[PDB]
Amino acid sequence: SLNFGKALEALKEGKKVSREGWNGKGMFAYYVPGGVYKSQTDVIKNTFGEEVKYRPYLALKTVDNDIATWTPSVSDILAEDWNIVE
Amino acid sequence: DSLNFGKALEALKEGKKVSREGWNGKGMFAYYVPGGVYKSQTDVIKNTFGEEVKYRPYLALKTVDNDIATWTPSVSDILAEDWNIVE
Amino acid sequence: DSLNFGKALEALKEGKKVSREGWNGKGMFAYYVPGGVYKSQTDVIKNTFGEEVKYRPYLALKTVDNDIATWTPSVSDILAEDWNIVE
Amino acid sequence: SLNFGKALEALKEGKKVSREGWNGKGMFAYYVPGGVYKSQTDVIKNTFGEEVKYRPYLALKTVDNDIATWTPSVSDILAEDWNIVE
Ligand SMILES: Nc1ncnc2c1ncn2[C@@H]1O[C@H](COP(=O)(O)OP(=O)(O)OC[C@H]2O[C@@H](n3cnc(C[C@H](N)C(=O)O)c3)[C@H](O)[C@@H]2O)[C@@H](O)[C@H]1O
Ligand SMILES: Nc1ncnc2c1ncn2[C@@H]1O[C@H](COP(=O)(O)OP(=O)(O)OC[C@H]2O[C@@H](n3cnc(C[C@H](N)C(=O)O)c3)[C@H](O)[C@@H]2O)[C@@H](O)[C@H]1O
Repeated sequence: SLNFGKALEALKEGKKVSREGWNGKGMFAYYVPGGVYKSQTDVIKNTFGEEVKYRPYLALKTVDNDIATWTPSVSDILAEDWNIVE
Repeated sequence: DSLNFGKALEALKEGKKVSREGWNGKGMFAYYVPGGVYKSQTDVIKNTFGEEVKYRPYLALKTVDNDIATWTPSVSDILAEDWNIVE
Repeated sequence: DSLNFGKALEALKEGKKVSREGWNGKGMFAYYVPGGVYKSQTDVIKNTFGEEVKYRPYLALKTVDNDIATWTPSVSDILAEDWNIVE
Repeated sequence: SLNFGKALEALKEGKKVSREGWNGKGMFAYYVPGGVYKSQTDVIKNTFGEEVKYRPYLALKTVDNDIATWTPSVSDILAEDWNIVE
């Protein structure tokens, strides 16, 4: 059972992680890289320019089996019950 | 326009851009992105997610660096009353 | 009561307890804590914060473990429409 | 300039940390331990019991010089521009 620092390194290397203390079961978080995509309308082209850079982010597979954008809570940050998920 | 977050949230859900006077970075705004469903790209993805992936709606921020971050309001964001709609 | 977060937020600011049907833990609720000002406890604290410390209002969660966590809504919390006032 | 994992260890040891990439200047975050306090009214005594345990948390000294409860953003989590603050 790892602290968040080790779970973070795991995330950045492409692994999945979860916490034993989470109330929902079978969930995991994972890293998604950033990228660039093309502005497709002049309305979007005006707001964001011709091509748009987006930052990397983290995602969570929820108990509903859909994907949420995810930010650890302070309890998640401070916990030492993280595990890498196969 | 000095809106509270409830009114900024209604604006977000209606597809408008919002920002706060009290943010330290300037020229930023947040906006809503709908959820959806994409087919799994690789067999390694299929082994974890199945054939399809449903993703929830989320919020995005156009940052001072003019790139796009995923965004969740801070507590100070949530409690503030200096929100405005951005054109 | 199937409130959106704007209505749950109004309730929080009025001093009520709120929770979500869609939370995984049960029997939890969030509530508002006002800001304030406390004198600095030690000289080491005074060297960093001065004589007084002003702290902002914040939100708290009574967890399944029945202890109190500081709390910030998730994006799913913010976008949900299954909020209720708790007695 | 550290990643968040090292900034987290610093926090847990009682140090102050900040990020070079923060828009506001002169800010820092720090760790606050948990504790117990007594329920003072029967209204509170009924809701939370006779004595209340509260978890540790993180705080931020903001540009307004007041203290906010603080959760790192995903950009904070993923950044590698953390520094310990004297
Ligand atoms: N549908 C969804 N969309 C977006 N994110 C979702 C999600 N479902 C789960 N997550 C995220 O996955 C992690 C653990 O999931 P889980 O513990 O099952 O969450 P829950 O029971 O529904 O929490 C009820 C309230 O307490 C917050 N919270 C603060 N720390 C915790 C962990 C643990 N309980 C503890 O106390 O240490 C919870 C939480 O955000 C919510 O407002 C956590 O990052 C959580 O945000
Ligand atoms: N009064 C206050 N109450 C409570 N927490 C406060 C606070 N003031 C600052 N903080 C916290 O201190 C950290 C850095 O402070 P700062 O960067 O100056 O925040 P800002 O410019 O006002 O952000 C405008 C929007 O973008 C979010 N955001 C996401 N990552 C970042 C960092 C950096 N910009 C990046 O993009 O990597 C910002 C941010 O939450 C807000 O919704 C950050 O954890 C932030 O939440």
